[PDB]
Amino acid sequence: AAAKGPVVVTGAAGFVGSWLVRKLLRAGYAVRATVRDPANVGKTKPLLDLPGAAERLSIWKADLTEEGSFDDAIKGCTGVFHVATPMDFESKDPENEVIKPTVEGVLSIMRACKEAGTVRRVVFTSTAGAVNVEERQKPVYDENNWSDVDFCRRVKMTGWMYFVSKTLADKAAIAYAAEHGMDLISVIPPLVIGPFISAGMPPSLLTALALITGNEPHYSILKQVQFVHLDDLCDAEIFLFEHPAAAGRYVCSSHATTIHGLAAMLRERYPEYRIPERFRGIDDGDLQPVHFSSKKLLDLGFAFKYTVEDMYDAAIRTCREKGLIP
Ligand SMILES: NC(=O)c1ccc[n+]([C@@H]2O[C@H](COP(=O)([O-])OP(=O)(O)OC[C@H]3O[C@@H](n4cnc5c(N)ncnc54)[C@H](OP(=O)(O)O)[C@@H]3O)[C@@H](O)[C@H]2O)c1
Ligand SMILES: O=C1c2c(O)cc(O)cc2O[C@H](c2ccc(O)c(O)c2)[C@H]1O
Repeated sequence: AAAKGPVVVTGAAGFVGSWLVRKLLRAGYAVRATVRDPANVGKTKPLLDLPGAAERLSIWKADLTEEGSFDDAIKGCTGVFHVATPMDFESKDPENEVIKPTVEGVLSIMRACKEAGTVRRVVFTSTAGAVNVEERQKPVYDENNWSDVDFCRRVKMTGWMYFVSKTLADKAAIAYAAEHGMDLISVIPPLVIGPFISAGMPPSLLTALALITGNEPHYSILKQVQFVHLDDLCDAEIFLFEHPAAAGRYVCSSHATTIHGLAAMLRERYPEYRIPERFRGIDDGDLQPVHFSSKKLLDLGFAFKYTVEDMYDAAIRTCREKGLIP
């Protein structure tokens, strides 16, 4: 058969984007992978080495801060997977340097998609930080819950600008799509764990593996955390792109637990690494999982393939090669 319609993946050199490019290639797609510097071979080479990239992968230069930088890559495509997002959070002007750029970059992508005229559906990768960041945590969250931007700007917890960046970018994309009759899917992943192709530790694996290492500043994140295997997320993003009935936001979380429960699992399953018994900055006593419901996606027929055990087994190995002690 022929390639299943040219699709674009923004941020293809990244943790999520590189794997989605892989999975889209395996699924029979012609993939137009976007990067800020097609010349940085350290970042681009792992993509070109992917199975099937020689025939159906092409690399394009684009930057969310440069208007029109994406028009060429999008022209003639049937779909666009927006995965790139500004990841700088050591800013002194978070607003004009992280927030507005994130919101203006997604809207420019949406504008490019509408003007291309060939795109049938846009898949925006959101984050759980656009759902459950509020003063009083609920026991269950789904695609109808939205983070409280005002509360984020008020208390300015660690990582506040990213949550607000992504929550506004999510709302912006949805509004633009509704105003212009565009078909937009919004996929909400929690902390993503899985293999990686870069030679640098993905940030989400720093958090996921903070209990084996000693990354105590990451303990607060694991307090009440949800996970998804990177492979399941990328599969779900392809599933949602191909299902004609999909529409709107989708939660893509397959596991919810607490720091205590995770430490328990790692103790029993990895006697080799020493797991702390008391975690700095947590202490206290009663923590109950906060669940992210994926019922909308599962109802459409999607099924998760991997367990949290599968996630760490794969994260360990790809890091045991380099980046972590054995
Ligand atoms: N990993 C998780 O746990 C998780 C959970 C929920 C949602 N997400 C979302 O998944 C998506 C991918 O994130 P990630 O985990 O894979 O982190 P990542 O590896 O840092 O990927 C981010 C990508 O965005 C690109 N990027 C940054 N600024 C850009 C710009 N101005 N123009 C074009 N590209 C730019 C980066 O390319 P450069 O190499 O050139 O900087 C980078 O490849 C994000 O939208 C994230 O919010 C991730
Ligand atoms: O994007 C996300 C993210 C990320 O990209 C990088 C990183 O290092 C940690 C992260 O954690 C976020 C998160 C997970 C579970 C939640 O309950 C929540 O509110 C937020 C996640 O959404």
